Amino acid sequence: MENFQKVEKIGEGTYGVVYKARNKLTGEVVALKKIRTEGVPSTAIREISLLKELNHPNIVKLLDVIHTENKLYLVFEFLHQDLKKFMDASALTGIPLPLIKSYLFQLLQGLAFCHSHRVLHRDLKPQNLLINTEGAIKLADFGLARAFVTLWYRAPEILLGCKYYSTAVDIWSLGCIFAEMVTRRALFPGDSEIDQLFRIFRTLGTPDEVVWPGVTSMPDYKPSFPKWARQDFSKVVPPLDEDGRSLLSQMLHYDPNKRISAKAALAHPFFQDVTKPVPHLRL
Ligand SMILES: O=C(Nc1c[nH]nc1-c1nc2ccccc2[nH]1)c1ccccc1
Repeated sequence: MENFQKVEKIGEGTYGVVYKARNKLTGEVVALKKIRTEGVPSTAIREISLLKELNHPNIVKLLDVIHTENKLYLVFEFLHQDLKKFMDASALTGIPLPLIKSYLFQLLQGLAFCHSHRVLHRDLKPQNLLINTEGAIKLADFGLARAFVTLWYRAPEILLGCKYYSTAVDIWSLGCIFAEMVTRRALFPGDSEIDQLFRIFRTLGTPDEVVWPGVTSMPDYKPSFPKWARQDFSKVVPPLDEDGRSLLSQMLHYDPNKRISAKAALAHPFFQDVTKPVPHLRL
């Protein structure tokens, strides 16, 4: 678009590339996202116009939606750094737990907000979680999935062929990120759909009708699925204290219906002593 001067590519999103750009008129720096050709379906337009409404302190604000020359651009407020870069930058000493807890609390609030509006993210990952110098973290790419690649944070029901998943898939994704921040290593680093699923099974044990009633008749479930035993969280996420492990385990429940909500999670004892530390980031 003419009213923007790309400064650089800051990422390769799902539905198009993201650029840091400066508005030629206002002068403000922003994050410009180019979408994707039939001319941009109507349904897409409206889904996008709704996302322009749900504003929350923990959600990257969608400033303007530009549909020019049958092209689609989303203009989002610009954030200082993504969670991924900050995580890598903290691989030596690790993110202070008080900061980890603050980031989780905020993210859960964002999801809580989105879920109450029946809007799901569906593709949460360290790359689309954004942070700023003020101690804040926000969700980006929200609602775009519906409107319109790592498998590490994908919920088991999505891997098993379930077509009408719920908001609980986001809760699962967040739990995987929560653990990653704590251990400084990906929880389930799969490299193909079956490897992802089996990595989950190996750590949490293969699901059955007991822990997940109905799992055995899901579209892609195979009874030939190996039978792995469930590992203890003390081995999976040290040095996470008990309240943390207790919370993580509920975020990682197989049955999407037993999986903790963002709402309930915010009331978990893990957040009783939550503060809002400021990060030491290099821009
Ligand atoms: O939308 C994405 N990112 C952003 C929106 N506003 N500001 C940003 C942003 N991303 C950055 C990455 C590195 C350093 C600074 C950044 N500011 C987005 C969506 C999907 C994948 C990647 C980025």
